[PDB]
Amino acid sequence: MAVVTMKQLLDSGAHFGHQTRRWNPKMKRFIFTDRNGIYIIDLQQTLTYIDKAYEFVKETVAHGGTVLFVGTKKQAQESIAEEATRVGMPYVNQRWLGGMLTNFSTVHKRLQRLKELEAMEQTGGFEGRTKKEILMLTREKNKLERSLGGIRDMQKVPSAVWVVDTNKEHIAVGEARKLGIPVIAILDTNCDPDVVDYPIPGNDDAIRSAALLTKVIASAVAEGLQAR
RNA sequence: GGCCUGUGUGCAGGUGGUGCAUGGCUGUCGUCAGCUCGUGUCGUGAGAUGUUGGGUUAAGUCCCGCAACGAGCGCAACCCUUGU
Repeated sequence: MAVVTMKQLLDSGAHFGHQTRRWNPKMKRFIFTDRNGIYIIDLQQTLTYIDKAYEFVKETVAHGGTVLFVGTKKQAQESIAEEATRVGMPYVNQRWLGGMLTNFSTVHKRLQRLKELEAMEQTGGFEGRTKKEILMLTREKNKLERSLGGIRDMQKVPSAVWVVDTNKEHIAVGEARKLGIPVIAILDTNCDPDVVDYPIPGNDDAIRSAALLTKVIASAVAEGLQAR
């Protein structure tokens, strides 16, 4: 099953990898040809793995599951956040707090405090406290809001995790593999293929490629959720 | 029965000993800013992380970074006096 054409991936800059000094040697089965110090990824393998990943995510969300959108690099932050908000899944955009999946019982209390803070703001009580403590509450609210945005709606813990640039986000993929959750990720030439259960070859550093692939998986989630 | 006088019987009474058996109270490092815990992670383990780095402060005071996220006893505040 395919959604985006080989030519769309070609002019989207999806086959451009990193240099020949940083490649993970396990990606010799993805890398297709070397041209001018850039490793070029195999598009046929890309679409075979895209078929596999699409089937997996569709099955998961059609059974009633959640897909975590994880992105920290500036190229993927805005795109991932926008598409996750538009479809209705939890997302991570700014920074991954260590121990959010494997330690949810603790970080969920921070979400409870976010509920409490927003609820006490909605009551409108401002001048009933110290005018310094109110400011401290406001920056505390800003911190929690900028830290936890999709996990705010997430609650009942994820079913699969979709991550961009595994190499940057090693903490998330490690926690997911520790919990036994399958990992869906985009892989550049410097990302280990063995630590991703459902890999999609791709370029992580380009905003065009990031947006295209992550919106592909968002569309998959949308169709599967509609299939519920 | 209240009451003491007696003879005894228990017994009282010990500023007698051990602060190297103790409780309680107090000095001291020092009113110095530090000391820890929960869950998570790393290590076979003792343990480490957090509490490290940059900046700032009277201060582990606070901000920004970070496999950590929080919390407690401390700092500050609430109390009295003095200045309008």
